[PDB]
Amino acid sequence: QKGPVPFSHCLPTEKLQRCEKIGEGVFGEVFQTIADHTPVAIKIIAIEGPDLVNGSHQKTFEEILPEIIISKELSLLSGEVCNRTEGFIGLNSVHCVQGSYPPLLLKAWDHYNSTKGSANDRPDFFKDDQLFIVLEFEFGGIDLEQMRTKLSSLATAKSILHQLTASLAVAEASLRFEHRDLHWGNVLLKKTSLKKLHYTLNGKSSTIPSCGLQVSIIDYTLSRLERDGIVVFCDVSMDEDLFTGDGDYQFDIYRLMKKENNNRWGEYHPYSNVLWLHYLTDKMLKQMTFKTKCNTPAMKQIKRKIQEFHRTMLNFSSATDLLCQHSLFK
Ligand SMILES: COCCOc1ccc2cc1OCC(=O)N(C)CCCN(C)Cc1c[nH]c3ncnc(c13)N2
Repeated sequence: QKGPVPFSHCLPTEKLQRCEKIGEGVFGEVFQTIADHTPVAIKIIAIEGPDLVNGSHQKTFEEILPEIIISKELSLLSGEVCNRTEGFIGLNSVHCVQGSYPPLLLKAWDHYNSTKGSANDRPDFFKDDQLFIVLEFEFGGIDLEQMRTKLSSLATAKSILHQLTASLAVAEASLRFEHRDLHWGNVLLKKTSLKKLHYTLNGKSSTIPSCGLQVSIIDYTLSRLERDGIVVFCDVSMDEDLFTGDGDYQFDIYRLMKKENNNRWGEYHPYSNVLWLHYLTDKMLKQMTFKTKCNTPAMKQIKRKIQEFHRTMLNFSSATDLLCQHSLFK
């Protein structure tokens, strides 16, 4: 395009100085910083190099592009008309950067390592020819897993499920979207002053009581969508390890997706979104713990309705089917 830029292009000194690490994986470090008084999240991925990072080869640009494309398409839903949702993490910009890792980022990396501990290599070995993709996203808050003991009540749980269901439905309708890896580390929660959140599905607008939280979906490692019959997806048909996990219902969902799609990952099977929503519902009922339990009639009723959702939702064919037809959302 206009060639790689230096890190200073995306992260000028003041923005670098305000970086705090907030997350990691094999193929991405994520930092929070502040620009124009506003928090943002910065995801940085080393690309195109020959050598190992975090135990695996670096993605090429062509290998990571699908996930950037998916990010952008889902972000763009916030500005659409017939199918509109703000429930995917908003993408502000994408740059290809060249250079050694900024010493100021290493300081932030070290602080996270000392306090939370890292599975990753200390990123101090990259040379001045190293390419990276730097993605700036809106700040989404903290993941659901990390909020295990932090939510107010099962009313909050209902809002979260409703938000996720609406977002996935809008994406099914617009993009024939499947998330395919929507475990509780990929659902982000942040405070909102809005009492109700707004979405539009096939031209019909409606609202969701927020309970003070806004949900953002993240991580498109395994996601699938299409436009004009061009399908963007991660082909895991030859992956062995993804389907052999144990110890958590999460790992059954990979197997159940493979059963549903006959190991054909290019196809559209929006049932996979139902499977993830059931897994999240299961987490809400079994692993989340709330500050206020259902100590009244109205609250014991919400508990009952979420229990019924758990028992019935797998008989729906899509997030769209669930949103439009399930008694929980009436
Ligand atoms: C090619 O990229 C496609 C988009 O993928 C992502 C966008 C935004 C993300 C995470 C994304 O993928 C997963 C990933 O990179 N991790 C390091 C694991 C999760 C780290 N989170 C939870 C850190 C986090 C906390 N508050 C946030 N506010 C916004 N975005 C965040 C985070 N992460």
